[PDB]
Amino acid sequence: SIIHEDNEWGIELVMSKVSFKITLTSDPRLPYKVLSVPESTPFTAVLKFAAEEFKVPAATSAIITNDGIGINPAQTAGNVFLKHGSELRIIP
Repeated sequence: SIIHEDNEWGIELVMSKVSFKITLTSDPRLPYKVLSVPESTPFTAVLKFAAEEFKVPAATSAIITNDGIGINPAQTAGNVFLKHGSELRIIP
């Protein structure tokens, strides 16, 4: 959120990241993916990226906590990390 007046060259600030370990619990191997995500990333995009990694449809998948708590995807990844930590499940 620092305003750069004249950035003609297109320099970008790389944002702080949060990491999630996401397990596909419908597969008996319990495969997991660890995603490193810029903090402001909408959680909808994390769901999409995870679903693509597991080759399941994003439209019919949801991410929940390891305690079974639903996660409103209309939130930033940073806020999801602060509230729920890193250990998440992807499910139908």
